[PDB]
Amino acid sequence: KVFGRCELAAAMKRHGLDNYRGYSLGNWVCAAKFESNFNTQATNRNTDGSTDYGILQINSRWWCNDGRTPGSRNLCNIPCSALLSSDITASVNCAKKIVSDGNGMNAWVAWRNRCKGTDVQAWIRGCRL
Ligand SMILES: [Cl-]
Ligand code: NA
Repeated sequence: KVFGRCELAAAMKRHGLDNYRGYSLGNWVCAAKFESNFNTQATNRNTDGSTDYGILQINSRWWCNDGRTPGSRNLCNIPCSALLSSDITASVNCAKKIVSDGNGMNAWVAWRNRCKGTDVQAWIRGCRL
């Protein structure tokens, strides 16, 4: 599913992301934009052989099991395929564990490089939340 901006804001807000560990909804929408372009089916192979999955490009190195990341944990206790669903519960519940791990949203390289310190509220402008 390729989500609309405001649709994904609504979904993330309903799944408790809004101000989750102090991160405003627009931070999350900004991260999803540059990670996946709002596409739940996005996958990207990392040089190390891990893969990033779904709207927030959650990495098989740590967070989900894809059966082909040697030496990897599944800290979210899910198959990585669950992170490509139209329904973002699995992605959102895993992102909560991630952002609580103590680097906050720095865990998302695209959030650190492209969203951090920017007017992120522009990502939720004109959305009925
Ligand atoms: Cl933080
Ligand atoms: Na894994």
